[PDB]
Amino acid sequence: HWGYGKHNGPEHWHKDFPIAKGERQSPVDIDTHTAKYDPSLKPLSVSYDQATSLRILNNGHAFNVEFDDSQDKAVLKGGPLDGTYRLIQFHFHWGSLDGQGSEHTVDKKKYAAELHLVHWNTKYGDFGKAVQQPDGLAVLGIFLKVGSAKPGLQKVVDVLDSIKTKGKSADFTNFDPRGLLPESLDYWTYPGSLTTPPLLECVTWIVLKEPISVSSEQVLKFRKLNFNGEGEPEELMVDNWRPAQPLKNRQIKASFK
Ligand SMILES: O=C(O)Cc1cccc([N+](=O)[O-])c1
Ligand SMILES: [Zn+2]
Repeated sequence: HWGYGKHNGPEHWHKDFPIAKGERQSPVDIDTHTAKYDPSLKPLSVSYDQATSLRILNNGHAFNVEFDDSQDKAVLKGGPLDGTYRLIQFHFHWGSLDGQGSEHTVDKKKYAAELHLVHWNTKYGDFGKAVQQPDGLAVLGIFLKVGSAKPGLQKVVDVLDSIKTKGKSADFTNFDPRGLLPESLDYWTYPGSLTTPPLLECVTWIVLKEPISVSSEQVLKFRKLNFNGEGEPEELMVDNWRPAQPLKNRQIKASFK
Protein backbone atom coordinates (compact mmCIF):
# COMPACT_ATOMS: atom_id res chain seq x y z
CA HIS A 1 0.00 0.00 0.00
CA TRP A 2 0.99 3.59 -0.46
CA GLY A 3 3.39 5.44 1.79
CA TYR A 4 6.41 7.75 1.63
CA GLY A 5 9.30 5.39 0.66
CA LYS A 6 11.31 4.65 -2.37
CA HIS A 7 9.05 1.90 -3.34
CA ASN A 8 5.70 3.26 -2.37
CA GLY A 9 6.01 7.02 -2.16
CA PRO A 10 4.49 9.89 -4.07
CA GLU A 11 6.11 9.06 -7.30
CA HIS A 12 4.21 5.67 -7.30
CA TRP A 13 0.78 6.85 -6.20
CA HIS A 14 -0.56 7.33 -9.72
CA LYS A 15 -0.65 3.56 -10.33
CA ASP A 16 -3.33 3.01 -7.72
CA PHE A 17 -4.76 6.54 -7.90
CA PRO A 18 -4.51 7.82 -11.49
CA ILE A 19 -6.01 11.16 -10.41
CA ALA A 20 -2.48 11.82 -9.10
CA LYS A 21 -1.73 13.16 -12.55
CA GLY A 22 -4.95 15.21 -12.68
CA GLU A 23 -5.66 18.85 -13.40
CA ARG A 24 -6.12 20.10 -9.87
CA GLN A 25 -3.56 18.29 -7.68
CA SER A 26 -2.06 19.57 -4.45
CA PRO A 27 0.22 20.79 -3.05
CA VAL A 28 1.65 23.48 -5.34
CA ASP A 29 4.40 26.03 -5.22
CA ILE A 30 2.96 29.49 -4.44
CA ASP A 31 4.74 31.99 -6.64
CA THR A 32 4.19 35.14 -4.65
CA HIS A 33 4.90 37.42 -7.53
CA THR A 34 2.24 35.92 -9.69
CA ALA A 35 -0.49 35.36 -7.16
CA LYS A 36 -2.81 38.28 -7.74
CA TYR A 37 -4.46 40.23 -5.01
CA ASP A 38 -8.23 39.75 -5.26
CA PRO A 39 -10.16 42.55 -3.54
CA SER A 40 -13.31 40.47 -3.86
CA LEU A 41 -11.94 37.88 -1.35
CA LYS A 42 -13.28 38.14 2.19
CA PRO A 43 -11.64 37.87 5.48
CA LEU A 44 -11.57 34.38 6.64
CA SER A 45 -13.87 33.50 9.54
CA VAL A 46 -12.41 30.86 11.78
CA SER A 47 -14.80 30.06 14.60
CA TYR A 48 -13.31 27.49 16.87
CA ASP A 49 -14.59 28.59 20.29
CA GLN A 50 -16.79 25.45 20.61
CA ALA A 51 -14.45 22.97 19.02
CA THR A 52 -14.57 19.61 20.75
CA SER A 53 -11.61 17.50 20.23
CA LEU A 54 -11.97 13.88 21.09
CA ARG A 55 -9.03 11.74 20.19
CA ILE A 56 -5.55 11.57 18.54
CA LEU A 57 -4.78 8.86 16.14
CA ASN A 58 -1.48 7.45 14.46
CA ASN A 59 -2.82 6.31 11.15
CA GLY A 60 0.46 5.15 9.87
CA HIS A 61 0.97 8.31 7.65
CA ALA A 62 0.63 11.06 10.22
CA PHE A 63 -1.32 11.66 13.38
CA ASN A 64 -4.84 13.03 13.31
CA VAL A 65 -6.39 15.29 16.10
CA GLU A 66 -10.12 14.43 15.69
CA PHE A 67 -13.13 16.51 16.43
CA ASP A 68 -16.78 15.91 17.09
CA ASP A 69 -18.29 17.11 13.82
CA SER A 70 -21.90 16.01 14.70
CA GLN A 71 -22.94 19.65 15.22
CA ASP A 72 -21.87 23.17 13.94
CA LYS A 73 -19.27 23.69 16.52
CA ALA A 74 -15.99 24.63 14.84
CA VAL A 75 -16.60 26.13 11.44
CA LEU A 76 -14.72 27.87 8.68
CA LYS A 77 -16.57 30.35 6.50
CA GLY A 78 -15.87 33.49 4.48
CA GLY A 79 -12.62 33.92 2.73
CA PRO A 80 -13.10 32.37 -0.75
CA LEU A 81 -15.83 30.06 0.51
CA ASP A 82 -19.60 29.96 -0.03
CA GLY A 83 -21.33 28.38 2.89
CA THR A 84 -20.13 26.65 6.03
CA TYR A 85 -17.44 24.10 6.52
CA ARG A 86 -17.13 21.99 9.73
CA LEU A 87 -13.84 21.01 11.27
CA ILE A 88 -13.28 17.20 11.31
CA GLN A 89 -9.52 16.80 11.99
CA PHE A 90 -6.14 18.31 11.81
CA HIS A 91 -2.78 16.77 11.07
CA PHE A 92 0.70 17.72 10.03
CA HIS A 93 3.36 16.92 7.48
CA TRP A 94 7.05 17.24 8.43
CA GLY A 95 10.58 16.52 7.48
CA SER A 96 13.58 14.56 8.62
CA LEU A 97 15.39 17.93 8.94
CA ASP A 98 14.19 21.47 9.39
CA GLY A 99 14.91 22.31 5.71
CA GLN A 100 11.97 20.31 4.38
CA GLY A 101 8.58 19.06 5.50
CA SER A 102 6.00 21.37 4.10
CA GLU A 103 3.77 20.36 1.19
CA HIS A 104 3.10 23.79 -0.19
CA THR A 105 6.13 25.89 -0.90
CA VAL A 106 6.44 29.67 -1.17
CA ASP A 107 8.72 30.80 -3.99
CA LYS A 108 10.22 27.24 -3.73
CA LYS A 109 10.91 27.68 0.02
CA LYS A 110 10.11 24.63 2.07
CA TYR A 111 9.06 25.04 5.68
CA ALA A 112 9.85 22.54 8.43
CA ALA A 113 6.26 21.39 8.62
CA GLU A 114 2.71 22.16 7.55
CA LEU A 115 -0.49 21.92 9.55
CA HIS A 116 -3.72 21.03 7.77
CA LEU A 117 -7.08 21.77 9.37
CA VAL A 118 -9.65 19.87 7.39
CA HIS A 119 -13.25 20.98 7.08
CA TRP A 120 -16.22 19.62 5.10
CA ASN A 121 -19.05 21.55 3.47
CA THR A 122 -22.14 21.09 5.51
CA LYS A 123 -24.34 21.21 2.38
CA TYR A 124 -23.21 17.61 1.63
CA GLY A 125 -24.16 16.24 5.01
CA ASP A 126 -21.09 14.07 5.80
CA PHE A 127 -17.42 13.94 5.00
CA GLY A 128 -17.66 10.92 2.72
CA LYS A 129 -20.24 12.67 0.50
CA ALA A 130 -18.30 15.94 0.59
CA VAL A 131 -15.14 14.43 -0.82
CA GLN A 132 -17.06 13.51 -3.94
CA GLN A 133 -17.73 17.18 -4.74
CA PRO A 134 -15.42 19.84 -6.15
CA ASP A 135 -16.35 22.21 -3.34
CA GLY A 136 -16.60 19.56 -0.69
CA LEU A 137 -13.64 20.44 1.57
CA ALA A 138 -11.79 23.48 2.77
CA VAL A 139 -8.33 22.90 4.12
CA LEU A 140 -6.56 25.55 6.07
CA GLY A 141 -2.82 25.18 5.71
CA ILE A 142 -0.40 26.73 8.13
CA PHE A 143 3.39 26.60 7.81
CA LEU A 144 5.67 25.81 10.71
CA LYS A 145 9.15 27.21 11.15
CA VAL A 146 11.60 26.21 13.91
CA GLY A 147 12.36 28.89 16.49
CA SER A 148 10.34 29.73 19.61
CA ALA A 149 8.11 27.09 21.04
CA LYS A 150 4.36 27.18 20.37
CA PRO A 151 2.82 26.84 23.81
CA GLY A 152 -0.46 25.74 22.26
CA LEU A 153 1.14 22.79 20.52
CA GLN A 154 2.74 21.29 23.64
CA LYS A 155 -0.40 19.23 24.63
CA VAL A 156 -0.18 17.52 21.27
CA VAL A 157 3.55 16.84 21.52
CA ASP A 158 3.30 15.35 24.97
CA VAL A 159 0.63 12.73 23.90
CA LEU A 160 2.73 11.42 21.01
CA ASP A 161 4.62 8.90 23.15
CA SER A 162 1.33 7.09 23.63
CA ILE A 163 0.67 6.73 19.89
CA LYS A 164 4.08 5.84 18.69
CA THR A 165 3.02 3.27 16.18
CA LYS A 166 0.42 2.81 13.44
CA GLY A 167 -3.07 2.16 14.75
CA LYS A 168 -2.57 3.53 18.19
CA SER A 169 -5.05 6.15 19.45
CA ALA A 170 -5.57 8.03 22.70
CA ASP A 171 -8.27 10.13 24.27
CA PHE A 172 -7.59 13.78 23.46
CA THR A 173 -10.27 15.94 24.69
CA ASN A 174 -10.50 19.66 25.29
CA PHE A 175 -7.73 20.64 22.97
CA ASP A 176 -8.21 24.13 21.56
CA PRO A 177 -6.94 24.52 17.97
CA ARG A 178 -6.98 28.32 18.29
CA GLY A 179 -3.61 27.83 19.90
CA LEU A 180 -2.16 26.78 16.58
CA LEU A 181 -3.10 29.85 14.59
CA PRO A 182 -0.80 32.73 13.64
CA GLU A 183 -1.68 36.36 14.29
CA SER A 184 -2.64 37.18 10.70
CA LEU A 185 -5.27 35.43 8.60
CA ASP A 186 -3.82 36.73 5.32
CA TYR A 187 -3.96 33.87 2.84
CA TRP A 188 -3.52 32.48 -0.61
CA THR A 189 -6.26 30.35 -2.11
CA TYR A 190 -6.57 27.98 -5.03
CA PRO A 191 -8.60 24.87 -6.05
CA GLY A 192 -6.89 21.55 -5.44
CA SER A 193 -6.91 18.13 -3.94
CA LEU A 194 -6.31 15.94 -0.96
CA THR A 195 -2.54 15.45 -0.67
CA THR A 196 -2.78 11.80 0.33
CA PRO A 197 -4.58 9.01 -1.51
CA PRO A 198 -7.26 8.98 -2.76
CA LEU A 199 -6.07 12.46 -3.93
CA LEU A 200 -9.62 13.56 -4.66
CA GLU A 201 -10.00 16.95 -6.32
CA CYS A 202 -12.44 18.30 -3.71
CA VAL A 203 -10.52 20.96 -1.83
CA THR A 204 -10.56 24.74 -1.69
CA TRP A 205 -7.09 25.42 -0.26
CA ILE A 206 -6.54 28.37 2.04
CA VAL A 207 -2.85 28.71 2.89
CA LEU A 208 -1.93 31.26 5.49
CA LYS A 209 0.98 33.56 4.75
CA GLU A 210 2.25 33.86 8.28
CA PRO A 211 3.95 30.72 9.68
CA ILE A 212 3.80 29.66 13.25
CA SER A 213 6.99 29.06 15.20
CA VAL A 214 7.58 25.80 17.01
CA SER A 215 10.69 24.74 18.83
CA SER A 216 13.28 22.26 17.65
CA GLU A 217 12.26 20.14 20.63
CA GLN A 218 8.65 20.07 19.53
CA VAL A 219 9.43 18.99 15.99
CA LEU A 220 11.95 16.46 17.23
CA LYS A 221 9.09 14.74 19.03
CA PHE A 222 7.12 14.49 15.79
CA ARG A 223 10.14 12.73 14.29
CA LYS A 224 10.12 10.04 16.98
CA LEU A 225 6.78 8.69 15.72
CA ASN A 226 6.79 5.51 13.65
CA PHE A 227 5.19 4.64 10.34
CA ASN A 228 5.25 0.97 11.32
CA GLY A 229 2.95 -0.90 13.67
CA GLU A 230 3.84 -2.15 17.20
CA GLY A 231 6.64 -4.45 17.22
CA GLU A 232 7.53 -4.22 13.57
CA PRO A 233 10.99 -2.92 12.19
CA GLU A 234 11.29 0.67 13.16
CA GLU A 235 10.98 3.25 10.41
CA LEU A 236 10.72 6.77 11.76
CA MET A 237 7.69 8.87 10.66
CA VAL A 238 9.55 11.62 8.78
CA ASP A 239 9.24 13.15 5.32
CA ASN A 240 5.54 12.42 5.11
CA TRP A 241 5.00 15.22 2.58
CA ARG A 242 3.94 15.13 -1.09
CA PRO A 243 6.04 17.45 -3.26
CA ALA A 244 4.59 20.32 -5.29
CA GLN A 245 2.52 19.31 -8.29
CA PRO A 246 1.94 21.11 -11.59
CA LEU A 247 -0.27 24.18 -11.31
CA LYS A 248 -1.84 23.60 -14.75
CA ASN A 249 -4.74 25.77 -15.45
CA ARG A 250 -5.01 27.41 -12.00
CA GLN A 251 -4.75 30.78 -10.51
CA ILE A 252 -3.58 31.37 -6.96
CA LYS A 253 -5.30 34.40 -5.40
CA ALA A 254 -4.06 36.50 -2.51
CA SER A 255 -6.33 38.02 0.13
CA PHE A 256 -3.79 40.77 0.81
CA LYS A 257 -1.94 43.58 -0.95
O1 LIG B 1 -7.09 9.50 5.08
C1 LIG B 1 -6.57 10.10 4.07
O2 LIG B 1 -5.36 10.20 3.93
C2 LIG B 1 -7.36 10.80 3.02
C3 LIG B 1 -7.63 12.17 3.57
C4 LIG B 1 -8.59 12.46 4.56
C5 LIG B 1 -8.83 13.69 5.05
C6 LIG B 1 -8.02 14.76 4.65
C7 LIG B 1 -7.06 14.58 3.68
N1 LIG B 1 -6.29 15.67 3.17
O3 LIG B 1 -5.52 15.57 2.20
O4 LIG B 1 -6.27 16.80 3.83
C8 LIG B 1 -6.89 13.27 3.17
ZN1 LIG C 1 -2.28 17.09 4.99
